Amino acid sequence: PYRSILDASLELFKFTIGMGELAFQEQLRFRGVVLLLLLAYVLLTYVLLLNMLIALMSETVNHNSWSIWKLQKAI
Amino acid sequence: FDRDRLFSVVSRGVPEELTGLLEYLRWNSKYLTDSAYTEGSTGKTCLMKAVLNLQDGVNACIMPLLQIDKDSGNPKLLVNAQCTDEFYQGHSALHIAIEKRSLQCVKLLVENGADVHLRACGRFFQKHQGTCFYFGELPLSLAACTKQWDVVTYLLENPHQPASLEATDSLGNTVLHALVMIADNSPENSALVIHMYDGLLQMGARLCPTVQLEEISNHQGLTPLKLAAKEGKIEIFRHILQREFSGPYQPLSRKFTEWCYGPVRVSLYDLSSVDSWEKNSVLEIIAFHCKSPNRHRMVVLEPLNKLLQEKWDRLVSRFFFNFACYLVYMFIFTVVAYHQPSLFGESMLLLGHILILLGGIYLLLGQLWYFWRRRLFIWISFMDSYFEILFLLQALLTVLSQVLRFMETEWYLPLLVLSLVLGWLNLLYYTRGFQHTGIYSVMIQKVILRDLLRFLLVYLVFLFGFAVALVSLSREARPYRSILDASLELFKFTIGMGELAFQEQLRFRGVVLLLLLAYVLLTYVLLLNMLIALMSETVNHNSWSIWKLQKAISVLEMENGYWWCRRKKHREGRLLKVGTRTPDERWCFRVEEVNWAAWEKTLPTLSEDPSGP
Amino acid sequence: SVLEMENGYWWCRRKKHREGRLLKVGTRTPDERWCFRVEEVNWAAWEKTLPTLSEDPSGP
Amino acid sequence: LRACGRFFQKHQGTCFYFGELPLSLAACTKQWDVVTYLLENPHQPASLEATDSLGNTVLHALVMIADNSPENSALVIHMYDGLLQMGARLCPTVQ
Ligand SMILES: CCCCCCCCCC(=O)OC[C@H](COP(=O)([O-])OCCN)OC(=O)CCCCCCCCC
Repeated sequence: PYRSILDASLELFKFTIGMGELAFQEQLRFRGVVLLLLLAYVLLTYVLLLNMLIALMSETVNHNSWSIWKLQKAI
Repeated sequence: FDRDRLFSVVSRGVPEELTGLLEYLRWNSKYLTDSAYTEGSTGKTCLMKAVLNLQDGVNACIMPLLQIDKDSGNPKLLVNAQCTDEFYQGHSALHIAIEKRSLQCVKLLVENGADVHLRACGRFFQKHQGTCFYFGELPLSLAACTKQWDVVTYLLENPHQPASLEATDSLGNTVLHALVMIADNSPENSALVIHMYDGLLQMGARLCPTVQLEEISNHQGLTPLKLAAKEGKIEIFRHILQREFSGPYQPLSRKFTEWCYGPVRVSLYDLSSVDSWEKNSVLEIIAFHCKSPNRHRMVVLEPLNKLLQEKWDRLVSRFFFNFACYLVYMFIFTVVAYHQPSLFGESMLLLGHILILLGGIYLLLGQLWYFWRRRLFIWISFMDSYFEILFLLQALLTVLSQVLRFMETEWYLPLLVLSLVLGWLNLLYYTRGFQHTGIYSVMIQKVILRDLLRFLLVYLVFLFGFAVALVSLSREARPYRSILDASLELFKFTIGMGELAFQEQLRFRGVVLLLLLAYVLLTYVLLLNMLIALMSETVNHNSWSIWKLQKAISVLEMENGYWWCRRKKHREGRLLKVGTRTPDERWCFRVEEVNWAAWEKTLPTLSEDPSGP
Repeated sequence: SVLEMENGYWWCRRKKHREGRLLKVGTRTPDERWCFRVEEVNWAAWEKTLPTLSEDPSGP
Repeated sequence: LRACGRFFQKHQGTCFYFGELPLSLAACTKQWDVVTYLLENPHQPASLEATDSLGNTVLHALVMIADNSPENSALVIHMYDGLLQMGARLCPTVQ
């Protein structure tokens, strides 16, 4: 399962790309705690992605960019 | 000559039919204040009934009735009578005269020795839920809460019964406390309260100059500025903190102006019972003792914004020092948890465990001291005192796991892992030390949280129902064997690993496929509804002031130091003389402004020459 | 939702209660009407021009 | 008379830079009578061009303190025009 920090970080990062493995591993002495901890990570990760989406929508809807492009043209 | 005859004559205002009252009252050896003449069980007398209805603001039956009462030889004066019942107690005839907007009637009753200081401490006059109108239960305060200037002017300058502008009620409130206590954020009420607060202050300047009306406290120990801060009344809060008067009414001002040079002006705001040197300052009351949604609104107003900015600029070095200490403690706690044995290196691991125990005990003691000092702050505001709760929780877990390490049991490692996880989630507190991450941290618990809880409730209901459905339907043979396994398989659709296959092993397989498709559709409905509702809540947007409130709470805790050492507390501002009231020296805060439109040199200045900070 | 609940269940019909109080509003000989008590606070209406049914405040 | 003190130099903190000249001080105060009297008095006439320690003239000083606010911008624009039209008929040799 998880043997190193790099491997566990790679397995945990795959939840954002849609390949997060979530299984009830019947090989560890503490398995329900690992399952609950994975669920908590999934919840907090969805909090982070949702917060980023909401904050960036809020920044955009309260909108300039045409003149910034013209400044890039002048440079 | 029964009571109903009196209460019918005085309801008409005719004075001629009062004949026969003096003779019968002298013959029967009775009194006009007796319970026989009282209107029912409520306690109402004849004069209050005569006052209650008026013909063009005047009654021709009041003065003859008072003459009859004077001629009757009453041991107790009828104009000072009170109702004395459960709901409507202490309500005198002068209050009703003030109510009906008849200055002439108020004059008519006060000419004959009406007691001005009569407290009306009934249930209707006390502030409570239901039906009430609290106004300070005094005729002076009643006129102050009615928006009447003639009546209060006559009451404060009459030769018969002068009204003391300071007068405590049963709750301890004065006229200023009562005028602060009933206030809205609405433009109609706020202008009323502000203008007549100013009027009463300027009246008390020349009526009772020996006493300080602002520096008085009620039974709760709050000045009207502190009462406005605690009750959340912000419209009078700004005006009290920012009031400037030019002329003879100079000492009752708080926004003095030191000097002007063209467009730049240096002005001194007042910090009297405002800065954190006082035990019950306005900043502490706003941050900790106020239960109102307008808390963050009361922080970003001058001079509190610049004062708290100065305090943060002075304490940011200790803020980042605490951040560095917590980061080092979590690095040591992570290294030890990474190198746990199977359940020189051993001595180093024992030293690491000792350091973990010491840090956990330190954090637990600090959090317990904070909870002892701020026990009401949790009930007042959960969304401002939750990290501390988390800073408590893992801390005791940090202790508890070590206890389970001492007993050499199985569950010491899961508790250590949860301590590590909760400690790394507790690192987001110090993100309030920067402005961008500080604004970011507001959204993570305020708006998204309620939507996430309701979404989790609906999703858990749907997930449990569908899990039981696929468990019960898949038992018959021609996958899902338990509720936990089926819930785990069904939850994977939200993370992109939902297995959707036509299982050719069950007797009912098309029903299972259709049921899975229905679950997918309803799950997408739930996620889409959450997204739409949270976008709708966000687009109709505050958060900058909420971050500033978190800054003010952060600095006020840091000025108290740690639990083991109490730091010295420094006064903000300078002690400068603002006038000859014999000198009037005040502690003040220097605020610099630039105004390119104010080009009139009319107002005087304290200092004739510019000077630096 | 509430209007369906005032009809009770299909097996038992619940008693239905009148809302408000029966009070006299004028001599039209009396004009007694069933009415609902509504409390309001207005800090701008300071003119005592309109007459009132009751001269003294009372509770609900 | 140049007033080259720390208060009159442009820096962070407390200051009011205006070109450290009485002509430029009247130009940064929104006063037309005082500048009109200073530029056309027979005793001590005021040269509209006059370098300060930073090299700024009255026009440079009037540009240097300016906001994007409507109150300051109208002031600066109108009296920039006024000083230019005054220098047209007062010192027409120089630009
Ligand atoms: C041997 C006895 C020594 C006692 C004194 C130790 C020095 C004081 C440590 C300290 O500054 O604690 C503050 C820090 C942050 O807590 P908080 O007030 O921000 O709480 C905010 C909650 N909202 O809290 C921590 O970081 C706890 C860490 C404990 C170990 C410190 C190691 C220092 C390494 C240099």
